[PDB]
Amino acid sequence: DAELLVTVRGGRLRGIRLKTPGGPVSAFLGIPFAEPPMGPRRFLPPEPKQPWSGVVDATTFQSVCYQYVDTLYPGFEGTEMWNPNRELSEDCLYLNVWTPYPRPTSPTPVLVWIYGGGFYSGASSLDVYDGRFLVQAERTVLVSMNYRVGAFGFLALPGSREAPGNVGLLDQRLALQWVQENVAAFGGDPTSVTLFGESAGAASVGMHLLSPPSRGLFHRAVLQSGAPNGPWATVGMGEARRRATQLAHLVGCPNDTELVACLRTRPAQVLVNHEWHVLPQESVFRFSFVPVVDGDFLSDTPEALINAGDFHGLQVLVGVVKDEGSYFLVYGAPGFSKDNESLISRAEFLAGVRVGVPQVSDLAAEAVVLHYTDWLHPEDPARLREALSDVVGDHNVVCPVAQLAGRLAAQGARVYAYVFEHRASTLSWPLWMGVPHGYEIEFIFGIPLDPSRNYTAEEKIFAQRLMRYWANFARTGDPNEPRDPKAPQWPPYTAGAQQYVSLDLRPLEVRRGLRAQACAFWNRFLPKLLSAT
Amino acid sequence: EDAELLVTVRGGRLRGIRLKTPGGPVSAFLGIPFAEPPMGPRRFLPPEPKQPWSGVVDATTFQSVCYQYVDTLYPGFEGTEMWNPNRELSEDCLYLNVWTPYPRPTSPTPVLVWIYGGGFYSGASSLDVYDGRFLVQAERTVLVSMNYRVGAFGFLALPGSREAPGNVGLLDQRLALQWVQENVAAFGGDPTSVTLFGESAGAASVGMHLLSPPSRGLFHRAVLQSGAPNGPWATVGMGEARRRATQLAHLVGCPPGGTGGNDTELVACLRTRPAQVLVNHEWHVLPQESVFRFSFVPVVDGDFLSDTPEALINAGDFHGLQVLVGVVKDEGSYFLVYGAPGFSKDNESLISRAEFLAGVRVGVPQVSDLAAEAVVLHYTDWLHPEDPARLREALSDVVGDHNVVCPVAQLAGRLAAQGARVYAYVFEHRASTLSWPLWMGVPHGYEIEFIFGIPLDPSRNYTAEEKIFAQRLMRYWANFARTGDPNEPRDPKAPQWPPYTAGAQQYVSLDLRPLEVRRGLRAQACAFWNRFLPKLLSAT
Ligand SMILES: O=C(/C=C/C=C/c1ccc2c(c1)OCO2)NCCCCCC[PH](c1ccccc1)(c1ccccc1)c1ccccc1
Ligand SMILES: *[C@@H]1O[C@H](CO[C@@H]2O[C@@H](C)[C@@H](O)[C@@H](O)[C@@H]2O)[C@@H](O[C@@H]2O[C@H](CO)[C@@H](O)[C@H](O)[C@H]2NC(C)=O)[C@H](O)[C@H]1NC(C)=O
Ligand SMILES: *[C@@H]1O[C@H](CO[C@@H]2O[C@@H](C)[C@@H](O)[C@@H](O)[C@@H]2O)[C@@H](O[C@@H]2O[C@H](CO)[C@@H](O)[C@H](O)[C@H]2NC(C)=O)[C@H](O)[C@H]1NC(C)=O
Ligand SMILES: *[C@@H]1O[C@H](CO)[C@@H](O)[C@H](O[C@@H]2O[C@H](CO)[C@@H](O)[C@H](O)[C@H]2NC(C)=O)[C@H]1NC(C)=O
Ligand SMILES: *[C@@H]1O[C@H](CO)[C@@H](O)[C@H](O)[C@H]1NC(C)=O
Ligand SMILES: [Br-]
Ligand SMILES: [Br-]
Ligand SMILES: [Cl-]
Ligand SMILES: [Cl-]
Ligand SMILES: [Cl-]
Ligand SMILES: [Cl-]
Ligand SMILES: [Cl-]
Ligand SMILES: [Cl-]
Ligand SMILES: [Cl-]
Ligand SMILES: [Cl-]
Ligand SMILES: [Cl-]
Ligand SMILES: [Cl-]
Ligand SMILES: [Cl-]
Ligand SMILES: [Cl-]
Ligand SMILES: [Cl-]
Ligand SMILES: [Cl-]
Ligand SMILES: [Cl-]
Ligand SMILES: [Cl-]
Ligand SMILES: [Cl-]
Ligand SMILES: [Cl-]
Ligand SMILES: [Cl-]
Ligand SMILES: [Cl-]
Ligand SMILES: [Cl-]
Ligand SMILES: [Cl-]
Ligand SMILES: [Cl-]
Repeated sequence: DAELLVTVRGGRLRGIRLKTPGGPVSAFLGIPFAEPPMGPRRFLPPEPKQPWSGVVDATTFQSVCYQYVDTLYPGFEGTEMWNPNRELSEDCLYLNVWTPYPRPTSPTPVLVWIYGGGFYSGASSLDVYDGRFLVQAERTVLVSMNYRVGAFGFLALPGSREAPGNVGLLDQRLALQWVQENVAAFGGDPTSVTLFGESAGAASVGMHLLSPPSRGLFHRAVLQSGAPNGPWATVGMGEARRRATQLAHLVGCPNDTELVACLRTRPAQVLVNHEWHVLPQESVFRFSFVPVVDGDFLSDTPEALINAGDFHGLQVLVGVVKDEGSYFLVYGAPGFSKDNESLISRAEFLAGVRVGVPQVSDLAAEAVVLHYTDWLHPEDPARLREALSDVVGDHNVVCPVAQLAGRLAAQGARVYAYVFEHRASTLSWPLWMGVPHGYEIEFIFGIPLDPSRNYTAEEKIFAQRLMRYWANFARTGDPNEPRDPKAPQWPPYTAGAQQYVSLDLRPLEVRRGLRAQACAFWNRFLPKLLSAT
Repeated sequence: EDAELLVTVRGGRLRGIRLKTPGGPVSAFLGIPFAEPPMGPRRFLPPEPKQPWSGVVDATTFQSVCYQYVDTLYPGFEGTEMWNPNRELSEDCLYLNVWTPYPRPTSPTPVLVWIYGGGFYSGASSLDVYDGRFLVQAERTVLVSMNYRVGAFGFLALPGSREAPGNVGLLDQRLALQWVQENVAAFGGDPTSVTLFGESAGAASVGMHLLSPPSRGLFHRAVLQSGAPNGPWATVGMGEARRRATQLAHLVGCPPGGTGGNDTELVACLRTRPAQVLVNHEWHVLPQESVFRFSFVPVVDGDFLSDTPEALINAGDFHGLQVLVGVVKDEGSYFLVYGAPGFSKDNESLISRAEFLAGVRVGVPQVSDLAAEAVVLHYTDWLHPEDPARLREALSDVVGDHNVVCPVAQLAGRLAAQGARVYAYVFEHRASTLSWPLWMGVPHGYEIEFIFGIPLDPSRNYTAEEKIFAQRLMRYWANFARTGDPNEPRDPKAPQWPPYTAGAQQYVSLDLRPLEVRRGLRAQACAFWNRFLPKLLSAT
């Protein structure tokens, strides 16, 4: 029919009709938004895709940007769900739009999704990011895009013109510039676009909020289990150059301008293979090529930009899962596996602190064990397991997002905070991991509504409730419904009251304090300790 | 009216008094000279044994109180007047007292020795709440208490000097212990089973006695109530002791130095100044403005204390030792009204955060800025950082934990880990007669009333449940003195009081409710004070 042919500023498109229980929606998958960043364009800021003859086959997802794939638990759904589900390519700068089947007559608010995965992995084509349920249930249009990861997106020789850094973030900004120009052609309202992303995606949303040349491209922001001020999300210029030159040394690449020309000669698969070998210490929740504080894009460290900014006119929805740290322990913590119950020794715990909190002093590590061991049960392996799970999750996600939330609200933002604490009935991961990092996404996207997946019916109502909260936020800057006071109110997070809500099968329960007592240590005391020792 | 009231000790004849309790009478010998008066040239000098006397000594009334500051904070208030000296002040104060049961026991009976508290600057055995008669009547033990020099009179030191060597208040105590070694037999007491018990500075001194070998031959069991020798307030270094002493001499105008030595001339000038002028400038030698700090305390001099108590604790001779230790529930509250901004017994002391942050700087005086921030981290409720009610209770914890709770918790674990049999309690019943306000809970010093059986005095308006409580407590203590074990020799149903161990850390709760066995003596808080905080101070 004619609903599946739309033409944007660069050429004609041919979409696909997707089927949901609630009805059909129309999808345009794999839209080129940049000239392929190959050869001399590798490590370079993206260039806008020039117009094309003919019609683009936009019926299936395009390729995945080159990334390391996870072989810890081969064939296991818990890890394979996040692995690439299409061919790897450096020709990967494509985006996707979902829109309702009766194409909207009125301008509709748009959600744009930025996938996570520690700036080294991820793809928009993942099944857990399927847009159809969100646009069919709540009648918004949804855009997602691929951005370069690993060294291809975030290797930097700071100061150089040929490896400037943050081109994966510039990939994102370019796609946002694309929706301003082209989301109108699909029923989307350029004047109400909401960014939402999880993990490294959430941090990417944060950095767009701190980068003036992009803050004009969106109006609301959702940060799921991530913040740009996290200890893992940025590196200094000196460390970025230190990591880039050692990668070149590892692939036999003997100044800056010759260093980068050499790297463009290596096949992309050769760079990927040496990615994790450049890290300065053996560590958990650390990644080799992430955004760099260079003055371009990030005028200052994200913590500074957060501290002295004005956020009036901004609504932000942020939150964490209940067990942020558990997922990461099985990726390098001594004594941890998905297959046993991971009851660690005190010696394994004490060693786990040094790898969970890498590159801090001996005194700092003692401070961590002082705050996290139970001195009536210093040896109980279950308590040490839960303890190290907290250490990693708090230091890396909750305390970074709690710090961002307190300062945004205190400086003019309207902030709503959640803790997602429902364990999916479908969870392949063991039960000691609780609600792991990344396992709200399924519900936010309404995946329980897929008949092929056997989620319970109470779970399907949960996702419909959740995707309404999100849509509601995107439309209004408020998850609650305006003509519905009887429904339990989601109060704004504020620096003093620190109110958040709980997302599980029970109605909205309002709790106060986002692990306040622990994040006082990470956000307040610990920097003072490091600065004076 | 009998012959039980005429006893002869190694130095002469004594004349006692019959004392009255409801349950019966006891015979008491008060004001027994155990040392030659430390006057004139004897000021600041180690005590000398009382020379023997012709005739009979009148041992019928309490002797004098050692010269000390009197508390002028709340005149006429029972809460503060309770501890104030209730006899004439004099430097002639080295006298002791003995209580013994009527018909003095046929058998050798164990003896309890009491050492009073008051931060080494105050206190006397003459206080009403230290009246021995009730428990010596109730439990058939003999009880001894003694006066020791306090303030500069007991603990001024120029380390190395012959004329002010320090710890002479402790040497006063040691002299009294060897006195019972020679003479408690004359009263029915067994020199070979004597138990020391004391509160705060008393508790610290009994603790210090078991770390000084020449005192371990003088007792066999030890009770430490709300005090420990390793407390941050209980000892000073030689350098700080000389610094605090010389500054007192300058404050009362002692320049001269014509011949001899600088040290010996400095003290001779101090010997000439009246006692009350020294008392008046006592609190001015403190290095910073503080609560729970006292200027003249024992010094680590190499003699009495060969090393710091925390050192001496670690490598001690403690196997075969029974020790009973505990704290009240609100240790810090009493001390806040003596310098913490925003606090009064008459106010509800709802403090601001700005006042709290200033209060940690005075409760925890001797430390760096980074250390002080660490204290605010663990004790602030970051969900209600401004709530004045929580800030009030919070600062109470900082002072209570830092000064008594964590020091006795540290001493109890290390005694247990080296072979001692340690029993631990938490006293958490609030006397109905409480003079102090309600926010102070059970303050520092208000278990003493019950331990001594003051609820049984008809003059006082204690409740009926309180008098049975005191009888139970007086039994716990007596049992320990007799056996090294407070609970019943083989009670079938009364809940057993387990020994405190370094791993299980079991203690009991002392209130009208039966023995509650709890685990962990503020374990999570004292990890900061006993373990993390010293590393931080040594590393900044
Ligand atoms: O803690 C981490 C990071 C983990 C998370 C990834 C993730 C997953 C799903 C997500 C997501 C993020 O956000 C949204 O959803 N740690 C690194 C582990 C990542 C995978 C393999 C790397 P590691 C290695 C190298 C250097 C330092 C530390 C770790 C490895 C180590 C121990 C056990 C298993 C794997 C490796 C690299 C190259 C060859 C062999 C092994
Ligand atoms: C929990 O399991 C981990 C890993 O156990 C096994 O790893 C494979 C070798 C295989 O046997 C799987 O069935 C298990 O998952 C234990 O930690 C490992 O211990 C082995 C020694 O047996 C050592 O060689 C590895 O390096 C260890 N791995 C790590 C990451 O430390 C751990 O001890 C188990 N917990 C227990 C037993 O309480
Ligand atoms: C709580 O009380 C203290 C002092 O207790 C007394 O309370 C009053 C009835 C008044 O008569 C005071 O003079 C008493 O000492 C208060 O602390 C002092 O407050 C005054 C008033 O401005 C001030 O000048 C002093 O510096 C304060 N003392 C300090 C800071 O050490 C305190 O303010 C009272 N809190 C209240 C009433 O909320
Ligand atoms: C880096 O290394 C050498 C000199 O240190 C030099 O090759 C690079 O720039 C060169 O500039 C020359 C000017 O025309 C010319 O030889 C060529 O453009 C280029 N060389 C190349 C690409 O191999 C140096 N680059 C810097 C200093 O930025
Ligand atoms: C549940 O769904 C899985 C795939 O997600 C499928 O393999 C399985 O057969 C389903 N359950 C049943 C009982 O059929
Ligand atoms: Br244990
Ligand atoms: Br012994
Ligand atoms: Cl054409
Ligand atoms: Cl499996
Ligand atoms: Cl419409
Ligand atoms: Cl740009
Ligand atoms: Cl930062
Ligand atoms: Cl600031
Ligand atoms: Cl170090
Ligand atoms: Cl247990
Ligand atoms: Cl507002
Ligand atoms: Cl399981
Ligand atoms: Cl709550
Ligand atoms: Cl005489
Ligand atoms: Cl005679
Ligand atoms: Cl008898
Ligand atoms: Cl005292
Ligand atoms: Cl000296
Ligand atoms: Cl000094
Ligand atoms: Cl307590
Ligand atoms: Cl508050
Ligand atoms: Cl409240
Ligand atoms: Cl509470
Ligand atoms: Cl009152
Ligand atoms: Cl505690």
